[PDB]
Amino acid sequence: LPPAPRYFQGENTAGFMRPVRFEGDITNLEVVGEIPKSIEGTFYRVMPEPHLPSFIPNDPWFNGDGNISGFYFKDGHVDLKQRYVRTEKFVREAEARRSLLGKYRNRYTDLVEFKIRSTANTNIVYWRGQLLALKEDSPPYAMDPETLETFGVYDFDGQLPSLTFTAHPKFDPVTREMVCFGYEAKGDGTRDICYYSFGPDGKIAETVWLVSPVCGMIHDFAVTENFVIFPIIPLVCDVERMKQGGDHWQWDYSIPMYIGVLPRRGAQGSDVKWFEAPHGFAGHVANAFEDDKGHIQLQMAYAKDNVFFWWPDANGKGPRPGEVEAHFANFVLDYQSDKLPLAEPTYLVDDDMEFPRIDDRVATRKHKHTFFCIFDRKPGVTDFEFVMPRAGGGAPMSNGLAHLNHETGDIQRYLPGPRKLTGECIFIPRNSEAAEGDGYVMVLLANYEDMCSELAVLDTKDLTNEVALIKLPVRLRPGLHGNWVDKSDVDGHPAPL
Amino acid sequence: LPPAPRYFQGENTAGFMRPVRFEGDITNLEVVGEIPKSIEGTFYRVMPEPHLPSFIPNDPWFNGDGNISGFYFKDGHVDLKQRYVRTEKFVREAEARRSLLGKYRNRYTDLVEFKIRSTANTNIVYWRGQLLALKEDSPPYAMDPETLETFGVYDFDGQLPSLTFTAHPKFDPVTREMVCFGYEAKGDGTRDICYYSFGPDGKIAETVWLVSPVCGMIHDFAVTENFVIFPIIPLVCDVERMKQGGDHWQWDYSIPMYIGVLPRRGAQGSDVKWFEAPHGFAGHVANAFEDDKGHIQLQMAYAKDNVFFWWPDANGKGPRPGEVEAHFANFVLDYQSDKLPLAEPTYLVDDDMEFPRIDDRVATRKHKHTFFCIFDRKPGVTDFEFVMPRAGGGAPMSNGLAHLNHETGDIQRYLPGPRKLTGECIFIPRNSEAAEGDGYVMVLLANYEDMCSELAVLDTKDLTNEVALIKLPVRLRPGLHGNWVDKSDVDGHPAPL
Ligand SMILES: Oc1ccc(/C=C/c2cc(O)cc(O)c2)cc1
Ligand SMILES: Oc1ccc(/C=C/c2cc(O)cc(O)c2)cc1
Ligand SMILES: Oc1ccc(/C=C/c2cc(O)cc(O)c2)cc1
Ligand SMILES: Oc1ccc(/C=C/c2cc(O)cc(O)c2)cc1
Ligand SMILES: Oc1ccc(/C=C/c2cc(O)cc(O)c2)cc1
Ligand SMILES: Oc1ccc(/C=C/c2cc(O)cc(O)c2)cc1
Ligand SMILES: Oc1ccc(/C=C/c2cc(O)cc(O)c2)cc1
Ligand SMILES: [Co+2]
Ligand SMILES: [Co+2]
Repeated sequence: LPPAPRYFQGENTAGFMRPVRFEGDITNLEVVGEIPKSIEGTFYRVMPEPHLPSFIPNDPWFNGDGNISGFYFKDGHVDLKQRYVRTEKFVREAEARRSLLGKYRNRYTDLVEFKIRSTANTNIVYWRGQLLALKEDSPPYAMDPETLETFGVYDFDGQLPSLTFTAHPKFDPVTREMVCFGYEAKGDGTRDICYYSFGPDGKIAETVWLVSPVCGMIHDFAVTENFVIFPIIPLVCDVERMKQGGDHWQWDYSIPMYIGVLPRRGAQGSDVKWFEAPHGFAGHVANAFEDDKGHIQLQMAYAKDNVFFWWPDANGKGPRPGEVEAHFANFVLDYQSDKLPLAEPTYLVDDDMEFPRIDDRVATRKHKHTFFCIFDRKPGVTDFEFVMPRAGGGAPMSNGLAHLNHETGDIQRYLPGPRKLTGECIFIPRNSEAAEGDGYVMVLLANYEDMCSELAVLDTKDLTNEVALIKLPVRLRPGLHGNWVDKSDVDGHPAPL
Repeated sequence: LPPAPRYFQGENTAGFMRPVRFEGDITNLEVVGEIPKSIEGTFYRVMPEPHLPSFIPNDPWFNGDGNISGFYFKDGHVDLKQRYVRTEKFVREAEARRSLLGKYRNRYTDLVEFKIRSTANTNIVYWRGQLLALKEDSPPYAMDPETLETFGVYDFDGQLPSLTFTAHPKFDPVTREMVCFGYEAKGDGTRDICYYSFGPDGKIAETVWLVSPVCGMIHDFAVTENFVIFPIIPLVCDVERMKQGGDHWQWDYSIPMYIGVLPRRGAQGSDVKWFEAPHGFAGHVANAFEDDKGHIQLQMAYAKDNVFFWWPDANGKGPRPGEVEAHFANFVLDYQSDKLPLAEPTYLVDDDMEFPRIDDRVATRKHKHTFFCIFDRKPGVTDFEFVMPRAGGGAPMSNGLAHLNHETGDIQRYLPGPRKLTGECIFIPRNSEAAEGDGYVMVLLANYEDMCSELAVLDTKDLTNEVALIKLPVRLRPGLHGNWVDKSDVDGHPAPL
């Protein structure tokens, strides 16, 4: 077999990116300041964290085993519990004591035949009493919210219609539906998208099969009262290339950024309209809603070139690390229109941004607050000379959070400091009467001075100030998505505004 | 109540001394070099590691909750499992989410009444299929060697005759007895010593009650074929001082270093002879044996002043940090003699040393190899300017290991490097045919550059070279004692030479 290295090597596992690979508990975390005593619930986040050194050199960050962190808050105290998802990959590699799964989303490079290739490393959501650990090439893995035990692959009591389940399902705060999809839904390189939903009782509601114009990556989507919307990143899959050992994804400079719009209820697959936005990268969706004319306002991070530069075009062409910025865009779509080409979007702020969150009590409806990561190159915001040699590679950098009030246009910015970077934030309503966007924001920090992680708690009344800074004595490697599950919410999700 | 601090403060919890407080697993540790594939067994070590910040300022290192590390070796792979002993203190403080136990060995400063005040933080030994987590003011806590679950306080099937069980029992490799004692055996300030032993079947064998001339600290002891030997450190306890909030221990410059000798089998308490060595600190025993004349050769670390300088005499007199050296001493004792004063010992090497280990297959008999920690002040051995500001305080420093061959007088020295310090080592016989002192040495390193811990594996054929260096991504705080449990030893202890 290709040799099994016995320590980590390469930039993707160097410095702050070096895997720790711990599972267990650290209770009664150290706190500077004071955690508001009324906060009660759990912040769950997932990170890619290779459990064994890869036989693939420079294996991308996206291919690392999912490790789940839970931060359990009560009466101003906080405990950490941490555990790897027991994927098929995790278990078989643990039994063998060596890596067996090969290249990202390329089964032809695996050393054994896997049934499920999930790393379950991209999002961790709450649904009907379980956590669901998500990875867009796979069904979810179900887990226990209290112990982080893995129950196994989850197929929704045999109802799951698709091979694949998106990392970005949406929770309708009014209907309590979980609205879902999968792309490549019939296997590697397929153009099949399966759109499907579940009612709060767990029964499947929608199931619609549609066809994408290209086999492109649909990482995120959007949901409004009457529509679902599929923005396609111009990374394209050819299974014949994969059979020869090639990459699953390859950029295509010749295509638009497709944005499909389908009626949310009762549609057939031929009802989808593939609108054509100017060529660019479809980043995360903040939220979408229908305005008073019935037009879709789609607000999302949007870049003009390939953010995932390690998967360049057919001729190896694309940008370098740190070159491509993404911006907070508003696209207007009208399902009634037969005009496919769309105008350049308008931009809500100027910051290089990503990982937008809203108050999910207005998800799918008009929102007026967004919280997001920023990367500010302004001199002195990040001490790059100190940070970069300690940082490793392979993951995006964020050196602050911003809060946009969409009514007033005011922006507040949280800067953790010159030798700290942030992950994706979560928003927590102050209480069940709180107005939209009023409450607390939490965000994990990488402290490059200590080479430790910290968890910051902010009040939305003044985002610039830490009310509490929770000081971890270990590193939590840069991660992907996370969510708050409030103790006062019976189904784990907040009540509609 | 005295307020409960929410983060650690003070020199004893700063830098490398900052508690981590993690429990759980890190499997398949990163390895540089190659761990000999024939090594099979587990290295257990215990560290004091406060689970909650103390309400006592500058609480000594010796008062921290015991956390057990196991390093499980097979076929050149190694896994870490780590878990706190569930002492009464640990559990009640965990329930309250605050510290409740007060000063070291002073129950009058506790916030609640404890039955058992053990931190179980000093040694971790194997006996009859369990681990015993030891602390000299208490009975042992029994634990599972595989899972590190705590079973509870252990009383040897109701046979334990003493309130206290030493951290340094000796395992007779010929009789397979565990030879034990406790001082302050009837409670705080008592001069009662209970000497007791267990056969390999678990049945109590010896039980002798004796009386110490002062209530002095007896941290370690020695066992020969026909004698047991009790060296008393000139720290003395007065319970009236404790009732006023004072220290359990206070140095007494006016007394000798007492060395009691008792016949090993069949004695009464009045058979003890209290010999009087020149005033000094009784450090760890390497081993003791009877020579051809029937005289006891007692080989032990010995200093001329108070190593535990934070507990000075009644007038605050005592040395400063880093001042006192201990040396490898040989005391000759003759139980037949009626002369109580003893001569100055001879010294086996020049090094400032401690934490001596032998090949325990000759424990209680003549040994000719000792492995020990050294602290070399020679310029450049340790880069103090880099290390000291990162080190914190409260624990002893060792910047090498030494191996003394007692027949030839040859010494080899292992120096991990200018920015690394060591803990106490373990010795592992090469196999069951190996000659005395032939095999492997393991030692945990603090790497002040990375602020990580490492586990070094050395071959006794060349102590200067690391065969393997196991690279932990977390800190294990400086600890106390540890032991090897070989997989080929059914009862956990090696076969006699
Ligand atoms: O398997 C995976 C597939 C896709 C992803 C996407 C990640 C991602 C990361 C960003 O910084 C911006 C973004 O818009 C998306 C993660 C894992
Ligand atoms: O503490 C400090 C940390 C970083 C800096 C950076 C300065 C700088 C100056 C430029 O003209 C361009 C730039 O991209 C950066 C200054 C002070
Ligand atoms: O969503 C993402 C956005 C940006 C990146 C950057 C990756 C990267 C990889 C390297 O080898 C070096 C580097 O400096 C950066 C990764 C994911
Ligand atoms: O039948 C019994 C008679 C007496 C005892 C005493 C137990 C005891 C335990 C301690 O930790 C401290 C102590 O001072 C006393 C137990 C049983
Ligand atoms: O509760 C406790 C009581 C005593 C001890 C002794 C520790 C010790 C440490 C040294 O550096 C040298 C030594 O000879 C002994 C530890 C814990
Ligand atoms: O908080 C602290 C900050 C700095 C230090 C430095 C200690 C030190 C000790 C030495 O023997 C030599 C040296 O060059 C430095 C200690 C504590
Ligand atoms: O066995 C031992 C030998 C030495 C020591 C040193 C402790 C110490 C405590 C401090 O607060 C500051 C310091 O610089 C050193 C502790 C135990
Ligand atoms: Co995402
Ligand atoms: Co000891």
